[PDB]
Amino acid sequence: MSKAFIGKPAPDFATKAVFDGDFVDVKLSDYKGKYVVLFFYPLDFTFVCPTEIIAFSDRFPEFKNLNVAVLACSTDSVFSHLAWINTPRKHGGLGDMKIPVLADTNHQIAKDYGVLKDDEGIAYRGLFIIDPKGILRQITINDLPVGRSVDETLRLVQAFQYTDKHG
Amino acid sequence: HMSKAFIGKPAPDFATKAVFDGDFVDVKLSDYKGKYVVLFFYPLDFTFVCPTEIIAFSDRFPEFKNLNVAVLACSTDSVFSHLAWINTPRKHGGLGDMKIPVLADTNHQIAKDYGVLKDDEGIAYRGLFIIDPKGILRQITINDLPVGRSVDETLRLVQAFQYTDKHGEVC
Amino acid sequence: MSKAFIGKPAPDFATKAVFDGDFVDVKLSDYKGKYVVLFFYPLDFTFVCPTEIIAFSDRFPEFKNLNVAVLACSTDSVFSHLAWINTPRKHGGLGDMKIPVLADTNHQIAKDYGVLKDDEGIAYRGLFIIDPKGILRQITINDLPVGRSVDETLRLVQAFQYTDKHGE
Amino acid sequence: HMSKAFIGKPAPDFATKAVFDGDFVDVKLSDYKGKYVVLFFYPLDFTFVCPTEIIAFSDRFPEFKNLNVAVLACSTDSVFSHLAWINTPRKHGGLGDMKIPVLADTNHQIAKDYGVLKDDEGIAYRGLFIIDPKGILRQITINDLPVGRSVDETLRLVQAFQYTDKHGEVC
Amino acid sequence: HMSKAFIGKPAPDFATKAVFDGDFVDVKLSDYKGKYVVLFFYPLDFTFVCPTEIIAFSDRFPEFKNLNVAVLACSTDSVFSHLAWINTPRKHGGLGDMKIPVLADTNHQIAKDYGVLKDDEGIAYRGLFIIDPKGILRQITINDLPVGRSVDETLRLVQAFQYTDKHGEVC
Amino acid sequence: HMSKAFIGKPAPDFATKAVFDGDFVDVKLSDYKGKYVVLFFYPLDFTFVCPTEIIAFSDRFPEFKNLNVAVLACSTDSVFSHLAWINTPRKHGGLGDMKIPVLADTNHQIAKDYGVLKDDEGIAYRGLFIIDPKGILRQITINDLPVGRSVDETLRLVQAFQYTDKHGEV
Amino acid sequence: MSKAFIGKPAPDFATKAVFDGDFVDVKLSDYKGKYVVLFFYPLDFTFVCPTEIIAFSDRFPEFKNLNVAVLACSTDSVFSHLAWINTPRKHGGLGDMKIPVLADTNHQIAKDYGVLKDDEGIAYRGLFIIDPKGILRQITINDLPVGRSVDETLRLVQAFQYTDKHGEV
Amino acid sequence: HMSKAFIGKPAPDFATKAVFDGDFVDVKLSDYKGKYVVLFFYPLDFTFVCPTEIIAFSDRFPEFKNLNVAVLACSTDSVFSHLAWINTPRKHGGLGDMKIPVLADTNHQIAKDYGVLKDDEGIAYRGLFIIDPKGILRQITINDLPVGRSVDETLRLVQAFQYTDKHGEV
Amino acid sequence: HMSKAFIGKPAPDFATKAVFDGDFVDVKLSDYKGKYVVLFFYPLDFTFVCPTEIIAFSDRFPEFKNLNVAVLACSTDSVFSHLAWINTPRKHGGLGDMKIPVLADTNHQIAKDYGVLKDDEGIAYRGLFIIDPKGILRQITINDLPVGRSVDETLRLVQAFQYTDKHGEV
Amino acid sequence: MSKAFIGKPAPDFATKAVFDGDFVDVKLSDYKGKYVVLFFYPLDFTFVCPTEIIAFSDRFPEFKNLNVAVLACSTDSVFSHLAWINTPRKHGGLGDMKIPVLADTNHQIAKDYGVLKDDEGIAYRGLFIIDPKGILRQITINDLPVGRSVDETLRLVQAFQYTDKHG
Repeated sequence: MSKAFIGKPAPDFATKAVFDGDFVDVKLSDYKGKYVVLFFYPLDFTFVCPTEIIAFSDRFPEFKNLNVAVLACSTDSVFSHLAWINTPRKHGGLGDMKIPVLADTNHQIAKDYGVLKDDEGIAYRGLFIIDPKGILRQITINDLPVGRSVDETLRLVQAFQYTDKHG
Repeated sequence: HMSKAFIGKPAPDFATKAVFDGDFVDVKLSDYKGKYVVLFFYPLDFTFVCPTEIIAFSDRFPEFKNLNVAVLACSTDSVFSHLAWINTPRKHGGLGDMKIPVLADTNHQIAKDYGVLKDDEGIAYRGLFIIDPKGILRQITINDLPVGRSVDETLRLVQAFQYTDKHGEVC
Repeated sequence: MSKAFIGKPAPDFATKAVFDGDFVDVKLSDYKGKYVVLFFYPLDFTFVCPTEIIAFSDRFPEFKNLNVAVLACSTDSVFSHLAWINTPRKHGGLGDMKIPVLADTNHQIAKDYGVLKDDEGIAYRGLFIIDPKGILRQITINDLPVGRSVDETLRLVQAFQYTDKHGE
Repeated sequence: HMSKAFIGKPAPDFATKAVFDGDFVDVKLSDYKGKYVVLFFYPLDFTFVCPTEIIAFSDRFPEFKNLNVAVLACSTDSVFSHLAWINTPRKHGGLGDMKIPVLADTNHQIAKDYGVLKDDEGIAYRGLFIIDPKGILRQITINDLPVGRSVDETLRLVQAFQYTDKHGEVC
Repeated sequence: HMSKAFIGKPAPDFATKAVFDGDFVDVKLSDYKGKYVVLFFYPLDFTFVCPTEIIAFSDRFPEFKNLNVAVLACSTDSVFSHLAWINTPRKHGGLGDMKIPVLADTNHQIAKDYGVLKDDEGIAYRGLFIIDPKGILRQITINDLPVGRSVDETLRLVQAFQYTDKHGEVC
Repeated sequence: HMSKAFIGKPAPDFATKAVFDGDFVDVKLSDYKGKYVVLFFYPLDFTFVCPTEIIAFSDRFPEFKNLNVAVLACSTDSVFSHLAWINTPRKHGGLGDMKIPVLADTNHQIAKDYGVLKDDEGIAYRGLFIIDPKGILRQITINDLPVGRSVDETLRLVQAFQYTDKHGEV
Repeated sequence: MSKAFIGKPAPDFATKAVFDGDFVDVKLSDYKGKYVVLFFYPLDFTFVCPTEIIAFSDRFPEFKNLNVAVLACSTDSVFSHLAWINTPRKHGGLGDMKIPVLADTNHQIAKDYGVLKDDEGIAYRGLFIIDPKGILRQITINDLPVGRSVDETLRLVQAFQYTDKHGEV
Repeated sequence: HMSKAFIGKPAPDFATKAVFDGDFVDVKLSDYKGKYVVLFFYPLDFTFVCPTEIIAFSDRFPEFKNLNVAVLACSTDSVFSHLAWINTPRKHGGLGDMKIPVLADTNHQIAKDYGVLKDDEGIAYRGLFIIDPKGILRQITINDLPVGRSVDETLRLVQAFQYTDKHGEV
Repeated sequence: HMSKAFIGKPAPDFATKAVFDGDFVDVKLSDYKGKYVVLFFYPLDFTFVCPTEIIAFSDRFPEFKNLNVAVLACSTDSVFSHLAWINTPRKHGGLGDMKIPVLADTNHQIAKDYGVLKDDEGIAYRGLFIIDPKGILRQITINDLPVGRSVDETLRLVQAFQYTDKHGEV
Repeated sequence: MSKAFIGKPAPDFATKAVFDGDFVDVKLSDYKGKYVVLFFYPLDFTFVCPTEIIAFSDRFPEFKNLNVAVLACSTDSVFSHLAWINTPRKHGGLGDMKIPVLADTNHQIAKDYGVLKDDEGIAYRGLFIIDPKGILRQITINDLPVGRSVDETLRLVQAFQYTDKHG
């Protein structure tokens, strides 16, 4: 099922996303020549404040500084994404997002990356690091209750960029 | 993979979470034994197109309740997505108060079992299904996305089924 | 197994039919460029007066007005259809029919549209709306005891014709 | 799919609805144990050519009754179709009064079990079968559509079987 | 092994040795292209049962020839057996002079293809088949062993197929 | 479909009708328990070639009887065909008076079980089989159609088997 | 798995054999144009006198006169064949053999002719007659205790050669 | 062939030999019921690259012990290879004293079951897995060979899992 | 078909006839429960090359007997072949008097089970196998046909296994 | 699963090895025209002194005198090979090895030669003799507790060389 393997071309994806309040098309091949952090989350509009997701948006300047693209993804629709983005952060919404938020209503991307929780049709808290040649370098999958660190993600990305150059 | 919805056969069993009265509840088909059930699907929460079609079944639910009929809405959106759209006032394009349960089918299992899943998109077609007190499927309606359903026609069908249940065919 | 899927080309059919008191050949490809309503009924010569079938015939000018063809179908033969057509409505017959009545004695059409009641060799009360390009746009299937509405059928066909041009 | 009719083997069991004396009745093969049965098939009700062949078996049924032989007609048409054709006067190409049961095989099951179904049309070939008191198939006759059967020949075959049943072969 | 004989389908092809006019000949179904063919089976040479049934088809062959119809007898006995039986005087239970070919089906292939082989004995049932000028099977008759066939019925069937080939069905 | 005849294994069981002394009789393999059996097959009744080979086994049956040996002839022809050939005088190519049972195998079951059936013709090859008092198959002989069998050789074989049963080898 | 059928091509065979004291290659195709008698025996060096095998060698001139080849065969090796041939008949050996003695150490030939006694890896006393066209004409298989006759073998071959020319009597 | 490690499902069970406190022991996963387990993989003993990553998890084991968490290292090298590396001083590129069990997966079974085996080389990728007190897999981490793991991050994860086990989300 | 000889696994069970001390005897593996067994194969009786290799195992059998070790020779030749070769003087290439059983593997079952059958020829390669008191296969030796085995090496091996059975390694 | 059969081309192998303190590539085809002895051992760094392995290195001149290549192999890595080689023999190491020591971390070679002990991923003490044409001539497999003899190996190789020339 899962097509995500270390040292192998990262599973190709093409889907609709919300970026800068607009519906856009996002392909993996668009980021050829750059590092890519693809991260998944379970559900739009959860009761628990989406601080971990917001953290990746607020701190995106640090990733752009490193020439690194960051993509969020869930099994919710683009319409659901836009509504949550249009919900103020003080009301539990996402607010302004500086990164594209991908819709995976297909489940195809979650399936290809092996992060789909089958019985619920939601993605586990997975994070993947793809290099400029489209090769999968890192796999991170968390159970639903536990989020991810921007610091750890930056550590990983920089170490991979370093070792690409110096070994 | 395969549709399990056949006229004269037990309706595909379903068990999922739903929003009713602003709360998350568990809904099973077996909950409605002894009662007629109208199960209808819609594609997507938060669409820019007027949700008047879905709203009509909520607003006119007293007419269904008077016939002792349960009405269930269902999409592949989550229960959290449903609640947020329900909490959006109708002037803002939201659903407002819903007098019927809105089922979450993030699983896709219900849409698959009723044969209404549009595979390439993970959304349900505009399907509507009538299930009798014994859990037997009596009516299948599936519309392509652009065209909505009529409450009047749905009411005509369910009343015709209740009648013919007791007296055979009308002439 | 059923071949009828929304958004997919409608299951092709070719059979004999009674139209205007004669036996004719009817093919789906004959209706290319037009909306088509195909509806099924269980049996010729039932004791229950065939008012729902008659309604589609009587109100056919409304469908012709919208450039829509209406086809009736059962698993009875054309000979059975013709005899029922030659039976006056006074005596429970169909009378004059303004729409073709298709014969599906081999059951292939009912099977392809998923409306065959296997144990009886009769079709459930199915109705299908096919667009000018031959694409299936609507599925309706009723259990035997419940008929269909011409008004609802007109609502659906006009809504599809409209959304084909304008969107919503 | 497969014919079940074999000489010297139990005749394919059948159970279906029929028209007899203007009424809908149930007919089972087991009803005729201890008695010879002639079961014959015809293609279509309301045929354009006069149904003289079928009528002959009805008109001459007293000759079968005197030999204690039951005679059954069968087609893939419905029981409602049969009744209407029976109610059509013989002057107008109808069957008129039938002294024998006319079986409905809308299933195609009986025609299939007897291997007389013309698949591409869902109609039976002109088959005739003679079944003995023990339910054993003794004779198979199947004609292509255009050619009918003889009551005289059927009578010859049946009384020959009855005769050989207690006296052995004839010469 | 199963029957290949189906109404409206090409009659099972056959090629075997036969006795005709006191000599061994080769017979193929294709030899009779353009003509109606009656192929009939009988169980056994040299039986103590009066072979009048087989002889009737030979004695009355001129009536078939008049109609341009070929008649073929066949059993699972050899050509050598056939010839010896033919050379036995009728008054000693022989066939005597035959006016029709008597086919040998020792390897049972023909009886199997026509579905008339009584498996436990390696003999044919009293089957008779009518094949049209195009090689299409039009009629199937299979009798249990104790009851013989009628030349008159066979002539009726053949003339009816010939008649209906030209005109269709008539009153 | 498949031959059941194997040396050292129970000879394929058979039960069929036969002509013996002008009458129809039932013949079973089990009828010959405690006795040697020579079962031999031939292709066809009423051939143009004189059946001297088959007649030899009948004419010299006393030699087999003296050794307590049963001899059985068999073909795919019916019991009615056998009788008619038996009633045909030897002067006219018939079998004449037969002193051994002539088995009918219209079934083909016996010829198939002994692996002597010529499939394309539904006749047996000239097979001969020796079966001991315990029903165990001791000897297999199958000839192509043109060549017959020897009574002397058959007697040599059955006597050698009867001797070996008591004494062992040479 | 027996490939031996009357009226069908005789199972092809190719193996090592002892002929005139030396190891040779024998093939069925060598015999195209001639009748061939192939016969099997169980074992070299048995306590039972090998008169049955010896008889086919001693009387080989009668076969050669009729232009008929004779082959003996067992599952023993060509080495034990030679050793048995080099043993005087005096001491229970074969002595000089005038016919090839094939070694079927494979069991392939015994398997193909349906004469292999599986549990023991030895051949039953089978004998087979093959015509000039390679067609199998005769099958003979004896249980171990009973031998075969040269006279009967000569009768069979001559009758096949005769019928080949003239048909039946 | 196939990975058996799935979030929310029981962690792939294992029994293998390990070096613990300079001695050979038998380690079973079922032994750790009631405790959180961090299982991490490394490619090879005796690499020229400093084993600072593996050393960190041993040096900082008191932090895991205080959280009642077991830490297990694993590679496809043998226990004899492990012990020789442990007996090699850190100043000579060895591991020195280890405070955590070092599992031997010469079998490759554990690396296969956790989907971390680099097939063509018979070495494990830098995988790390968190297994709860009930044996349920809660976290999957797999790094390409060139990049190491963080004890701080590992500590963050396990504490968050322990925390939400009692309280739910923030 | 398939070899069943695996180190550390129960040795393929065998049962056949053998020539031993002027008689044909039955030999089974189970007869040797409680002692070491050396089973060795050779290609052919009556080869032109002196069987010095096979004779050595017979001549030096007292050395095996003193260690409580049974020695068995085996080829695909029959007991009658074995006997005749034993009856052949060593001066004329025979085996002469044998002090060990020579097994006959005529149906090839043993050679197949030990994976030493040269299939195209129906002969065994020069295989030698050591089986312990419990029936466990401890050693596999297979030589191509031209090269023989050493009694000294076989003695070394069996004594080493006997020793380590009680002591472990040095 | 074993590909090792007498009289058939020896299973091909290509792997990394330690030779003269360095990492080298070893292919079977490198030894075309020479006899090859390939022998397997279970484990680097065992408590039992590796005398049998050392014997094949110490006595390699005798093999080279006969134009015979000798190769040792285990499922251990090239890194632990080197470390064991760099351990003096008085401390239980291999010391100076005059023969290449192959790494079979793959298990591929051990599987191909039918010497892998599956439950442990170690090779049995197998020894194999391959001729100048690449044909397998001899199979030796010992259970773990018992070692190989250099004298026997030399006897076998010389007997094979001898019969190659004289028959």
